Amino acid sequence: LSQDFVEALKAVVGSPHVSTASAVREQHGHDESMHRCQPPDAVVWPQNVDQVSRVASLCYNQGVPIIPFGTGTGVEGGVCAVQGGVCINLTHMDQITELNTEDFSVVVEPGVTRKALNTHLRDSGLWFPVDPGADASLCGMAATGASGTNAVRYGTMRDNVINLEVVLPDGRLLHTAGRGRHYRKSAAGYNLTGLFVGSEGTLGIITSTTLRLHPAPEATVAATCAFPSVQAAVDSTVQILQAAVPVARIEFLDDVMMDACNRHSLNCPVAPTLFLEFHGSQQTLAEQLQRTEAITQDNGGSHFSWAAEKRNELWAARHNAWYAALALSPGSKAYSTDVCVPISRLPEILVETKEEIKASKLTGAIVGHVGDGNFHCILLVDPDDAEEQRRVKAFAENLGRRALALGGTCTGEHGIGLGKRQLLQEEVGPVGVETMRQLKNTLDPRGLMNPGKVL
Ligand SMILES: Cc1cc2nc3c(=O)[nH]c(=O)nc-3n(C[C@H](O)[C@H](O)[C@H](O)COP(=O)(O)OP(=O)(O)OC[C@H]3O[C@@H](n4cnc5c(N)ncnc54)[C@H](O)[C@@H]3O)c2cc1C
Ligand SMILES: CC(C)C(=O)C(=O)O
Ligand SMILES: [Mn+2]
Repeated sequence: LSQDFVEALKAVVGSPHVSTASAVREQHGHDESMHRCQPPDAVVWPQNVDQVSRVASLCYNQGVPIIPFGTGTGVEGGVCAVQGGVCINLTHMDQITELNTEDFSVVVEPGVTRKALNTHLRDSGLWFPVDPGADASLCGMAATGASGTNAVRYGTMRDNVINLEVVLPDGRLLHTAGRGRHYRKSAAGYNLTGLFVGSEGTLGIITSTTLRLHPAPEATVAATCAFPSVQAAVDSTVQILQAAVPVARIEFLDDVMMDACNRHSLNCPVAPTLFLEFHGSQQTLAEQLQRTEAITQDNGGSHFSWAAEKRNELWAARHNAWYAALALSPGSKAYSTDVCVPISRLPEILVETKEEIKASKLTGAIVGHVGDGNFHCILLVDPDDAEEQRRVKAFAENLGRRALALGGTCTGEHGIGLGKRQLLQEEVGPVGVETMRQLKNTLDPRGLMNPGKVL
């Protein structure tokens, strides 16, 4: 970047909020994935939406790529500056506004995390349910289309994003559903909000998200259930879903994952395990518990090991499964798969994935949101063993392709980033790809909005 351009950036956001220092750029050139760090040419922290617009306009008209950056917890290299450019760290815009408890809605800026929002909402009787394991920006969660353990009951970001404020690549300000609007449903025009959820910073910069809030559950009960086999745990999961038990959380861990979590946090039996949580009244909980225990017993599940103090450490361990897996081989990095299949095909593909991990030399732990037909294989890689990273690539792709063969998707929540671009082309085919590209081209004609990602 030229010095004239850097001074132009400083004129918008202020000297302290522009950095070309190598260390600062390197810290903003990677996320939590194994994708190689690719430092931006500068990092910029805009202080308000007017500054975001003016930084975007400056970059766009100068031919400088723009990389939106939230909390950097992505796992597909979304923030990697594969063509250099300006990294826009959005987290100094950190205010919660328009809290409408009577309407179950709130507006958050990119610096607001889920933990910050729910702390703000303590004693309101309301909460925000979508719970990635990481302390992630809620606008980043909108950008990636995130879900979490609670999604099986309370929905994904796509279900819970009501409106988005977006700075388009050339600086124009769009409110996808209209400025200040919030409602339960609409047929007015084309739904622009859903286009920008899961766009990963390639269609514009999300500067606020309007979120659906939910009432806190009347009562909660959590438990773990150990099984003799992966087959038994996943069969139980499918049968719980087909019996329409409204479980709040149903999380799978294989024996490797359970052992890793034990060592990193817990003392559960080392076995394929379900972490379960139920919401309702006492009578409603007792009914759900009886029907769920009946199904798990049919498949050899243990009596439920019951679990606020215990409950929080249970889900804290689950939320840290990524780091528990990494701790199995200190110094390694990791790649997560994220396929999601029709639920009736979930037993085949998890059992097959377990057998393929056993039969390979790779270290993999299995965990995830099986209530959605979704799961993660966390594959460890030595950053210096290029042959191991080739085998982890080949394994991840082969699993992705098996998911596509079963009518599923290559990613349930993490997104495409740099890692799944070929799988996406296979998933939606030539007309799907061209349509997606035409949408990208109308919003970002010069191709400067986070280039090299998704498409
Ligand atoms: C331990 C751990 C557990 C995780 N668990 C989950 C999980 O359960 N579910 C899940 O879905 N993900 C999970 N993730 C992945 C990650 O937390 C989510 O993808 C999260 O939504 C990323 O948000 P971020 O702001 O940190 O993203 P970043 O890494 O900052 O960015 C991600 C992508 O979105 C773009 N982007 C970010 N902010 C904006 C914005 N405001 N406007 C436009 N584009 C933007 C970036 O350019 C990039 O392409 C986990 C990650 C870790 C490390
Ligand atoms: C494995 C990580 C990336 C995750 O998404 C989760 O904890 O569910
Ligand atoms: Mn997940």
